[PDB]
Amino acid sequence: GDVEKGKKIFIMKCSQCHTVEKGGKHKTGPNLHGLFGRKTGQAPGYSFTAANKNKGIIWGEDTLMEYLENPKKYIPGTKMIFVGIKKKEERADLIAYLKKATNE
Ligand code: MH0
Repeated sequence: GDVEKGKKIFIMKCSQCHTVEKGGKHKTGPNLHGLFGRKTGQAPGYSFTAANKNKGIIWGEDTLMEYLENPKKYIPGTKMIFVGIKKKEERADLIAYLKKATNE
């Protein structure tokens, strides 16, 4: 579960829709800008589906694991078009990379 292993998850499955670039840009999906320590569904340019706001718990290390197991069930109302990440090891490298890049 680290950054260098973890970018090889996001760049493969995710970067086709998302970015993690400082100063922000827009794609099929949001820029992840300061994702950790918050709920989303509200930002000046991002997260237009809002079950992301109403889920009662933040993005963190054991909430992204269970979201990424099956997205449309953990957030029952999202534009996240992705079925689920079968491995927990890959989810753990992915979350590690995002904690380095979203806080940067
Ligand atoms: C484009 C079809 C698409 C792919 C592929 C994709 C992969 C991954 N996502 Fe997505 N994603 C959305 C929301 C999230 C989300 C919350 C972001 C926020 O609220 O700012 C997270 C943490 C996340 N996605 C993570 C991953 C990830 C890792 C991968 C690869 C496994 C939304 C919903 C936001 C909105 O309402 O606009 C969209 C549109 C979305 C698209 C895609 N994600």
